[PDB]
Amino acid sequence: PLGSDQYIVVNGAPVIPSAKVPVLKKALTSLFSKAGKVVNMEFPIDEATGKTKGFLFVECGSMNDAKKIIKSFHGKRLDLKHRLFLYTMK
Repeated sequence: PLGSDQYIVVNGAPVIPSAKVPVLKKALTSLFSKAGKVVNMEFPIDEATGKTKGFLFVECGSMNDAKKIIKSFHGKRLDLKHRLFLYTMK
């Protein structure tokens, strides 16, 4: 019912306003889905500025799904200014 080690932390992700999260979320999900199974993605928001904190959390539904995403996306360039870094959230 409940899984373990399926949560992963992502760093180096675009810091954008809240209204632009839906688009980015769908884009990142489509990307990560290529390598692993994605269940839910969260974009923590900074109350002070109304923008994302730059990092996010990804629930993959299973352990090996989270590890295949980390292995495939860690240290990769999302774009010019952004380079993603992933690791399992203990």
